[PDB]
Amino acid sequence: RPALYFCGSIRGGREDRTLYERIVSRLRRFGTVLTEHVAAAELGARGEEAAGGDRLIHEQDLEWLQQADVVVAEVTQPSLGVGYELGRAVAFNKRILCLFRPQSGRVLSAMIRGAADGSRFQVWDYEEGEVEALLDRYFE
Amino acid sequence: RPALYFCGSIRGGREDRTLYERIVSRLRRFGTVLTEHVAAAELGARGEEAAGGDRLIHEQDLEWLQQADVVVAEVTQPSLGVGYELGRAVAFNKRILCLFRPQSGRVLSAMIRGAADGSRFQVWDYEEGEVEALLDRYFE
Ligand SMILES: O=C(O)c1ccc2c(c1)CN(Cc1nc(N3CCc4ccc(Br)cc4CC3)no1)CC2
Ligand SMILES: O=C(O)c1ccc2c(c1)CN(Cc1nc(N3CCc4ccc(Br)cc4CC3)no1)CC2
Repeated sequence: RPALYFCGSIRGGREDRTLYERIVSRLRRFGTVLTEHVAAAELGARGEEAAGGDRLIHEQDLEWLQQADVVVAEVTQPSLGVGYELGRAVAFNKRILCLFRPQSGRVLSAMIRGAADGSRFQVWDYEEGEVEALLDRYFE
Repeated sequence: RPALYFCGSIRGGREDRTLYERIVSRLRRFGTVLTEHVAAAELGARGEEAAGGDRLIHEQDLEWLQQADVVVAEVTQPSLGVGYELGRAVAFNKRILCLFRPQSGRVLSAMIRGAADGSRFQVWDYEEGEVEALLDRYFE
C-alpha cells in the first residue's frame, strides 16, 4: 500500500486534535499512515513524561518521512516540529499537501505558503466541514 | 566575511523581539548577517500588508540559507517558518546553533531538540542575560 506521513502540532488544541483524528481516519482509506505506528503519547501528545526520548522521536520521524510516498501536514497551529518535518520533506523531494484553516484567524507562515508550487507542494485552505472531501479530491 | 543566517518567529512577542535584536547585534561582530539585508517588515514582521509576497520571502530566504556559513535560530517561540528553515538547513548540511529559553515555561519541540548532535547541530538553553556571552563562546 502507499505509505502516508501525517503531521500536526504535538501541542494542537481541542479543535486541531479533532481535525488530526478526522484526517488520519480518512487517510487510512488511501494507504498506510506510518505516523500512527506508535502511540501519540510516545511522540509527545500528553507531555514530556509520557513521551519517548527526543532523539528517538526525531529518528523515528525521519525514518517514516523517508519511507513515505506522500506527506500531509495540518499547518494551522504554528509548530517548529511540523515546519522542520516539512523542510526535511522538501529536501527529500516528497509529494506534500498542507491543510490550513483560515477561519482560525491566523495568517499562515510565508515560508510554508511560499514553498507551494501547485504540484509537488500544495497548500489547501479549508473549512472543517469539508476536510474529508478535500482529502478524497487529492487522493482520488 | 563569514556569512550568518539568523532566524526567529516572524510573530515573536516583545521579549523575543528584544532578544532577536540583541542576537543580530552580536552576530555582526563575527560576520555578515544576510537576513538583515531586507527590512524586517518586508519579511512579515509588521503583518501581511507591509510584507513582500510569500514566494519572494521563501525564495530570498532559501537563497540566503544556501549562502550561509552558519545558521543561528532562536527557537523559543513555536514557528512553522523557523522549523522549515531549520529543516532545509539540515538537508543543506549547515552548521546550526539553536538558542532556546527554558524560562519561557515552554518545552522545546522534540524534533528540534532531537536533531542535535553536539557538533554541526547544537541546541543551547540560555537565560536572556547571557545571550551575548554565549554567542562569543560559540563564535570565538
Ligand atoms: O509540534 C511539534 O513541535 C512536534 C513535535 C514532535 C512531533 C510532531 C510535532 C509531529 N510528528 C508527526 C506526527 N504528527 C502526528 N499527529 C497525530 C498525533 C497527534 C495526536 C494528538 C495531538 Br494534540 C497531536 C498529534 C500530533 C499530530 N502524528 O505524527 C511527530 C513528532
Ligand atoms: O515565523 C514564521 O513562520 C516565519 C515566516 C517568515 C520568515 C521567518 C519566520 C524568519 N525568516 C528568517 C529571519 N528571521 C529574522 N528575524 C529578525 C527580524 C525580526 C524582527 C522582529 C520580529 Br517580531 C521578528 C523578526 C524575525 C526574526 N530575520 O530573518 C524570515 C522569513
